[PDB]
Amino acid sequence: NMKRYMGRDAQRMNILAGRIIAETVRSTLGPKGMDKMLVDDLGDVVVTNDGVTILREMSVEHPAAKMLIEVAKTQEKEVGDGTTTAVVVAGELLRKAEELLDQNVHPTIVVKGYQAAAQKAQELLKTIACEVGAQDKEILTKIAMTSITGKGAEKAKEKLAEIIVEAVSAVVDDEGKVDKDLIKIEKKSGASIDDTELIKGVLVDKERVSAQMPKKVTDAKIALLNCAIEETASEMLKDMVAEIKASGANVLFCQKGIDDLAQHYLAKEGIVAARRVKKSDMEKLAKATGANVITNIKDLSAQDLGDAGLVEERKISGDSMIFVEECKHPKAVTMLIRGTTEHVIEEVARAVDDAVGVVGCTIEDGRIVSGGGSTEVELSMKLREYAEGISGREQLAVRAFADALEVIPRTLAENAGLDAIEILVKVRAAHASNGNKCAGLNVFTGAVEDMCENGVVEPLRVKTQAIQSAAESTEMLLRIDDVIAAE
Amino acid sequence: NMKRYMGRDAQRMNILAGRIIAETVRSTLGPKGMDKMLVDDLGDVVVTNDGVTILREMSVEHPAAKMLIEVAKTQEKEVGDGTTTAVVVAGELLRKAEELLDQNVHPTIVVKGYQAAAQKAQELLKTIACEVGAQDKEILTKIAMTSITGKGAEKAKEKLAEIIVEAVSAVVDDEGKVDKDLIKIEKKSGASIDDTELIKGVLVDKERVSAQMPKKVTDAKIALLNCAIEETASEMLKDMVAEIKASGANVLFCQKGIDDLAQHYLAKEGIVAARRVKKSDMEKLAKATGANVITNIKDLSAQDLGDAGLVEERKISGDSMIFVEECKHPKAVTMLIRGTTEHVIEEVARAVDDAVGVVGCTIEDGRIVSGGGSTEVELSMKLREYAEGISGREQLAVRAFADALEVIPRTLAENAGLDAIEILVKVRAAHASNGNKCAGLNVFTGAVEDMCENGVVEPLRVKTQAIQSAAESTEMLLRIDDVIAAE
Amino acid sequence: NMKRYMGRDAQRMNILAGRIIAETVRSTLGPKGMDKMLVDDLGDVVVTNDGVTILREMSVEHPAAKMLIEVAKTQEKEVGDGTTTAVVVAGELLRKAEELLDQNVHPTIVVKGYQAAAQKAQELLKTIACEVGAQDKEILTKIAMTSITGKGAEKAKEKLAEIIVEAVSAVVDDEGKVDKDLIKIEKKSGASIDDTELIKGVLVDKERVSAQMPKKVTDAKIALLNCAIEETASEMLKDMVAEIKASGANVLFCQKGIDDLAQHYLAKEGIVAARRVKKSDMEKLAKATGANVITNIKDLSAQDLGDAGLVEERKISGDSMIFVEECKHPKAVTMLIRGTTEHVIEEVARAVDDAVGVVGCTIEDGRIVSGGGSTEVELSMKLREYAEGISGREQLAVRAFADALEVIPRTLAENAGLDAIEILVKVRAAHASNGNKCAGLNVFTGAVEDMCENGVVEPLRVKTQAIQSAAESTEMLLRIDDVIAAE
Ligand SMILES: Nc1ncnc2c1ncn2[C@@H]1O[C@H](COP(=O)(O)OP(=O)(O)O)[C@@H](O)[C@H]1O
Ligand SMILES: Nc1ncnc2c1ncn2[C@@H]1O[C@H](COP(=O)(O)OP(=O)(O)O)[C@@H](O)[C@H]1O
Ligand SMILES: Nc1ncnc2c1ncn2[C@@H]1O[C@H](COP(=O)(O)OP(=O)(O)O)[C@@H](O)[C@H]1O
Ligand SMILES: [Mg+2]
Ligand SMILES: [Mg+2]
Ligand SMILES: [Mg+2]
Repeated sequence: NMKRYMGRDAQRMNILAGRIIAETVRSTLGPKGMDKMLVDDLGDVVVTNDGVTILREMSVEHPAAKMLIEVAKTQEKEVGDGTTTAVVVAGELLRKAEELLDQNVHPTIVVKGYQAAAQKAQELLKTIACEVGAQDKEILTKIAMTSITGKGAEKAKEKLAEIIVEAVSAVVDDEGKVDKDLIKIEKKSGASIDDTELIKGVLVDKERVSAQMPKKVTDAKIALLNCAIEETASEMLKDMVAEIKASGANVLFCQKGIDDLAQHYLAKEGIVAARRVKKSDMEKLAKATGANVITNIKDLSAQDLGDAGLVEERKISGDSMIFVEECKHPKAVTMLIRGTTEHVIEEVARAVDDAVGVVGCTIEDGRIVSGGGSTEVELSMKLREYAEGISGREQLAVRAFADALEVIPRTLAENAGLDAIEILVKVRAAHASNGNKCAGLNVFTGAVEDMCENGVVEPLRVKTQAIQSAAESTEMLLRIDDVIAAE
Repeated sequence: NMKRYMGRDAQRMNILAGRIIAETVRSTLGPKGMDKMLVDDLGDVVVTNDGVTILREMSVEHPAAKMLIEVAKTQEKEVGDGTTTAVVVAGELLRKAEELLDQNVHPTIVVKGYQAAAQKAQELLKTIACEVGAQDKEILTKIAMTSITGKGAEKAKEKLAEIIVEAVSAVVDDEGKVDKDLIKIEKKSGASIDDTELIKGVLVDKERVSAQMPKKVTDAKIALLNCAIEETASEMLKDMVAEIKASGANVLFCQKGIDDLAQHYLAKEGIVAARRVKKSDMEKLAKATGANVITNIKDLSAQDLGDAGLVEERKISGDSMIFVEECKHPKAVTMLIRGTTEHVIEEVARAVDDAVGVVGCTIEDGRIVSGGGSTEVELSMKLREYAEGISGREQLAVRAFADALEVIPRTLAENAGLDAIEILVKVRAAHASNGNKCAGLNVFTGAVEDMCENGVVEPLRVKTQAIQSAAESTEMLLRIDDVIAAE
Repeated sequence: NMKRYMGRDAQRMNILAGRIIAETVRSTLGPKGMDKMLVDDLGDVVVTNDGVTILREMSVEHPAAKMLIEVAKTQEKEVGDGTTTAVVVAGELLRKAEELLDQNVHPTIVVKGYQAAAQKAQELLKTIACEVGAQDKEILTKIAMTSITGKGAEKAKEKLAEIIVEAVSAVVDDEGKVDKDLIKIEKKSGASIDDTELIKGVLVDKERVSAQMPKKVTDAKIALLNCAIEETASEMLKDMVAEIKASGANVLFCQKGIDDLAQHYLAKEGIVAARRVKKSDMEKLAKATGANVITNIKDLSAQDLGDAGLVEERKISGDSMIFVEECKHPKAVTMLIRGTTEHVIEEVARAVDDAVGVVGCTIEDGRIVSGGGSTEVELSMKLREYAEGISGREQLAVRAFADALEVIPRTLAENAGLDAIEILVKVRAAHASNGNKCAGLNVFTGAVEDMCENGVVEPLRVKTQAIQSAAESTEMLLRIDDVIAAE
């Protein structure tokens, strides 16, 4: 009863189990990286280059691996991009870790020295991260463009980065954070990808409750009701219906029900209304228009109304919805994504989510670094010298940790097709205490260039979060020498 | 019907079953000790170095072993640390016990002399335990730091011991005990471990009930309602809502429901409120702010309000919670634990629980001893001489009890990789009636040092509780000669 | 249809099935006797030296044996100690009985002569039982100490016997019996066995119903309510709450519910209260404090209040309970048992139950005899001479009944390790019409001593009850010649 793995078996089991989910996403890394198509047991397909979703949505069973998935799962949570790289490095730390274990270094010494180097690399980044203005709306767009590439250069549509930057800039809650949930993302087919647009307002999946109501209003004034406009059979409802026309509202969104008598009295007045709107769609409307959620229909002031420069019922991609667009001061915004087929749309969307993360991350943080595997080769040589000022075995650990980070430049080369080993040498010479700190491999060029100038940039949060969660988890894995599997 | 084990078979069965769950945690002992990863039948993993949880959360079936798990289960209950050592010694008393049984010593003679020595070692410790001031806030931190190490030297973050000491010192109930439950422990991801912090107040997993309410208040005055703020459809609620503004409260935590009419009247007043807060979260708030749990909304005095220097709704690690931080005189406190992944966080937490135990134990007790296996080698040689002043066989027992305790120094060496046998001799010479009583093996040094000075200290409760529950249970096991297993 | 045993087969079946559950507890007899660990089908373990529980809690199926368990089950019921010896003798009467049956003595002659000797030994004991004072508090403690030994000499803690004697002396219902149920036995972990103490009052597994109430009161006055203190929403409860403050009661134990309005009015007054207390805990409190169970809250007189010199809420072993200790004139008492692990506690408890029995038995009876197998060797030689004054076969029976009783001295020797046969001769010479009647084997000494002087004493009820239930049941077994087993 029933399965147990001892010592060098249990370590090899885990270190291997780790390297394997790592090697499973190695191939998506970079712009010249490939996508995984991922059916389940229901013929349900899902195609993506996004690291974490790949990991999440596959049946991974082995307990060691279950925990590298932890790393990716919290990278996405605390950044948005760089989920693959956090997992990939975590694998490469386990790889280098067994080169020392098979040299009879004690696990606790390895994990000591890994910690030591994770510590260093954290303040070593702090210092090699350029500062940026929270509204440097030009740099914000080089960041959002560097994010979309890597999901393929061909998604890197210029006028799409711009849309995103603008749309994250809108929902900034002074001060001074970005609520990644204030940007609503909607997907509807069309003949598009290029037709994706910013809607400064809200998209509601309802329709005017009475066909007799207006199907367009401009410069409308919006009344949001958390109440339920009842009726009966004796017009107890000309009250409720004329108290709303009393505030000046030509549009009304109700979360509860609107009885059939108070549907005719609204149509009769010229007021458009929708019943049973999602509670989530009610807060979306509360914020984007500048409105107020009223529970008491009597207490409906004339300043609890929002303002949108258009409220219209359209048929878009077959379905008919209520657009509340062209708002004045949006604290909620909608990204309307569009593409010919459904999974084409769904992956453009995962790309936008990664953008909106790294953009939110720059605004929030203020510091950024240079992509292309740049600040890994930097961060790795610096770590390599810090490594000499270390007496004892734990030194080997620290060099291994330093060599580990070179896995990002390395695999970025691989997928592009280039000769990983050479390119790594060129990029390692160009960091020799002089410049560049920004010297990295351009997988299109083919040769090493200046990434800060080619516009290849990434929030600092991407490499810090990634390097520490990769450290912390592999550290714990290495401490393990016995496993106890049942069933 | 069905299975029975006789005499030397039943004893060998139990003594063996015992030594086996003992040998199952031998490997976690000390800083250079390893962790067990522990899946169940649901792919559910849990990694830990904490003795008892390891034992608890594995399907141990054999009845003998079920009872060494008793020892660990009460060690954790009455101390917090030293669960592995209580079990480990318990095993080693069973090991030495059969060396006498296989020499035809009567079980009742063994158990007589084991009792005799357990008796002695109890007053032998009393005398070799240094005194300490309940607020010797320096020593308290050497104690909380000796605890976290042993779960790996790498968790031994200096500024984490300090946080814990401070936080256990706060919740001291004059006089004069520590309620290990007054320190709330919360876990939320972040890019951290280092980001774990002390919050002098409470963390509430709720959110302002009306979006229109303030989302920050400073120097707030807090009204806790054990009542239910009802409504209907005729503002019977401007009463309830203005009776609360009557006491001066700009924040309100309600355990029951807050009707939708009395949610609008609060938002209108500037008062923040949360409905249906855990009853446990209500007592946490009662104590930490200095508030009062009121059942009658009418009897809401203006001194039943607590005081916190900030009440804010934040999004931390995705989820949005209500922080009631920076309080004045906390009789409740929150340890916010943080780490990149989840099991990384979860084990830093088990480490903090052990700290909080041994810290609470020093404050409570006032006496401490020297770790590193120090007071075991002391306690063992002293016991060995007490052993000569014993006529009869029961002497053999007492020596075996004395030799038993050397298992802690021994296995601490093992895991470190050092030569157990030698190290035991060095440490045994350094106790020869002269000094040191504090002379123990430093597993980093490699050589025997003065543990009291290296800051390796442990509440007295760790070695007294452990040595006696190890004595009491193995005493009972040895009395057993027949077993009757069914099914 | 289906199984039947005839004549010499059915007798051999039963006489054998009897001797087998007898031989199953032979090993627990005496201080140098061993314990049985006893799992069931649920991994549920239970370790004990207590005869009856061993028998009870094992799946004994055979019908003959089902009935020796009868003997043990009523020994415990009518005495408390000497459950093993009643069963043991019962077995040894069956053993001797078949030596006569295999000599063609008619069953009815055997059972005639066994009855004859059981009759004799009953009045033969009457005369050789020393008298004692119901309050000879010194002898009472030699009795309660002789009881605990035999469950191992190592439980024989001196200051434990004393506690028990005192605690049985308290609950004496003049005149003049001991209600073994007036002494409440509670078990809570601690680092103890030595920490077990007498609490002159009651332990209640509840907690102050309102956190705002006092958590200590001294010299308190206690009001026990068999009523239900209701409420509603209009303070119909300041009535009920101030009628209680009218009698002068600062503590209140309610069996039914205390509504949430009448919980705030009590907290406000300074009165501590607990709702939904066990009905059994209500009678415990009725008697120990000197209180009165009131159903009508109006009829709450100022003399229906008890008196305890402390009522406090403590956390003891994790759980928090309401101690009502240090009472004045207890007619209920609590034995707080403590020990490191749970089964360690549970068997100390079974030891206390046996003590409380034999102590209650001396007080009640007033007569006692000398243990160590002493009055068995006496009782056996006397029976042996009575045996010569018997004409007919029925004489053989009577000698066999006399030889039977020597099984107690014999097995006490066995387990100690001594040579049963010799020791039996020594002890049989020392009874040769001169002294001693008190001459028995000390299993520590190794040689035969004067048991009355060594403080080895046992209520008379132990040897009378035991010798007659052993006689009555084996008498009935022997009368059986056909069995009819189904299924
Ligand atoms: N133009 C570019 N040339 C070379 N590398 C790039 C370029 N743009 C982005 N990258 C790199 O591609 C990587 C992104 O891989 P990706 O497929 O997005 O997975 P993840 O974002 O989780 O690492 C980042 O390391 C970034 O450094
Ligand atoms: N710096 C140190 N050097 C040597 N031993 C240590 C040091 N710090 C703690 N210890 C020892 O490590 C042991 C702790 O083992 P641990 O893994 O914490 O299990 P437990 O705490 O249940 O015994 C204690 O005996 C303590 O004496
Ligand atoms: N100090 C002693 N020396 C020898 N025999 C003893 C001593 N104390 C008690 N006994 C005997 O031990 C027996 C008790 O056995 P025990 O394990 O208590 O089962 P039970 O009490 O049901 O007979 C009693 O016959 C008593 O005569
Ligand atoms: Mg990307
Ligand atoms: Mg520990
Ligand atoms: Mg007994």
